[PDB]
Amino acid sequence: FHTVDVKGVQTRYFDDGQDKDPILLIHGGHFGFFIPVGIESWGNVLEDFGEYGRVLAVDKLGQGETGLPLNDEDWTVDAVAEHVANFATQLGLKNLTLVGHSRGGMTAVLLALKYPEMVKKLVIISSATAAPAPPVGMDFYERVERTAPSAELIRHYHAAQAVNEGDLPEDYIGIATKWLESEKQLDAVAGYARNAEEHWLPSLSEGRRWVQERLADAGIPVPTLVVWGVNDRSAPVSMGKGLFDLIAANTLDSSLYLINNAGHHVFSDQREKFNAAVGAFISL
Amino acid sequence: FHTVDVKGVQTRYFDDGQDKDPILLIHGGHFGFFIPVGIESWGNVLEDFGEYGRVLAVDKLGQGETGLPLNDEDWTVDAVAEHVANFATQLGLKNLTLVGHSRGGMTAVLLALKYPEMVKKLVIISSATAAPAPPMDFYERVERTAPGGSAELIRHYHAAQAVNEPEDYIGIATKWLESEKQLDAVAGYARNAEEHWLPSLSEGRRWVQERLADAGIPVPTLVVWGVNDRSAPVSMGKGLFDLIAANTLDSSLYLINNAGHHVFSDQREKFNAAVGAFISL
Repeated sequence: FHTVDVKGVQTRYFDDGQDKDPILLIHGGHFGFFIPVGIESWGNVLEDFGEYGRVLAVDKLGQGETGLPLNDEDWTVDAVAEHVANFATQLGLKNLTLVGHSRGGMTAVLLALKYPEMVKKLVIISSATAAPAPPVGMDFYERVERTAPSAELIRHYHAAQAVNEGDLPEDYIGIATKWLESEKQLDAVAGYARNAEEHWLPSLSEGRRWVQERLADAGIPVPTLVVWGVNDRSAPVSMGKGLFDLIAANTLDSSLYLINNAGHHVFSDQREKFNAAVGAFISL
Repeated sequence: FHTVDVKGVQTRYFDDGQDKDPILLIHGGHFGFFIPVGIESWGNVLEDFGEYGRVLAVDKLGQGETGLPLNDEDWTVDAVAEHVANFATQLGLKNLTLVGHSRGGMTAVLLALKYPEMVKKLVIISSATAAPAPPMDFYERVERTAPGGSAELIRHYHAAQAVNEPEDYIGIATKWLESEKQLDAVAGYARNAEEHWLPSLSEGRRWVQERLADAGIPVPTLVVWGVNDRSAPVSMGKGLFDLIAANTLDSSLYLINNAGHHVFSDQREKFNAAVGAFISL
């Protein structure tokens, strides 16, 4: 991988680096989250999407191997999105296809809404931040954290959310274990404990309100695909269908793809289907 | 463009014809429907799918230029599906990708459930027949609010259906609308609907649902729907996909926004991209 200084934040990323239009992958999780998330969490997609463009993937602010925010005020969704935007600008990325999984999706949306000039296409995978609440379901992550005996924790989480499950390669287990036991993770947990109530959570609620407000106005200004696994255990499909209902309201160029026998990690559960559909979408 | 006899029935079909695995397109509507439907209604699809395989298409029983059912007891859904099946047997199609639209979808589904050995995979487009029952009738309303005719009827119908914007189809449908076969078909429907065809719909639906709740569809399935379908609401599509997903692991749903009942016409590029992707798996 590579490292670049983004506004004083040391930032790790992956680059193809083919002579094609860029595809930017934005992973899930958040700074201080009990499961460490990074570029390697994309597993095979890093390689596979090489068929459809110049793949890049960045560790988000305070995750993977990129440094934590330099300000308490930067423990916000806007600061994460801004970090990704500044990152893309530093590399001179132009005809960008944004691909966002889970919270990354949120990040992705926020970019597509705020910087249309930079974005050509938007792909949203299992992002429930702006999604309408289910009728009744939603304590998945608390349960997963509770039922864990740490490599064991990572293995356990993966097994917990998988539907067409496979076992994680030992290399990824090693990398993520290193993340989980790193000083930066400890600092990230302390930082979340310090800045959650004052900065992160309110920015989350306001982010949801503003996104939904935009979807009910002019909608997303770029072509948008929503991908969801039918058997998602942490982000129920109902939320995906509701989200897409919110999106189709004023975004004419939008689509919804639901894959059966797939969990929160759709790309991991139904690799071939995912690659085919999303690749076809990116390719037009 | 081609003609062949099927069980004593003059049947017209289209062939690509390439050295590729077959793709059988099944159009919608039914015999005696006030709007005549045929192969031409597939428009660009007929050519566009030449990339994903050997495209074949066929006018269903008592539609297009194919003949009417031989007896009145053959005005059933099963008769239509069996007609297409015997057509396939006579042509000997193996590794077959079935693509059905509207009522055609229903046909395809039956073919997928009765003859899995023949079918490689299934695509269902805007077929509400096997869908869960929803909570004035659209087509009756369209016919009621139409002017004469008959070009104005076809244009009124397509206007009533279109959301986001084939010449061959318009011309030929105008010609069919004033043909004798269409008259005979309307009379035949008027005669055999209440006794045969509608019960055939009820039973067909019941058996298909019951089959989905058992072992599900035996082949990989894609459901395609237009969000702004006037004739068959998206809720029916999502319901049908629920029923399918219950026991069909390899199943998928694709919802295209800014698209109505004729999805392939309203959003050609997206449709071709997704369905083509599915077929190339």
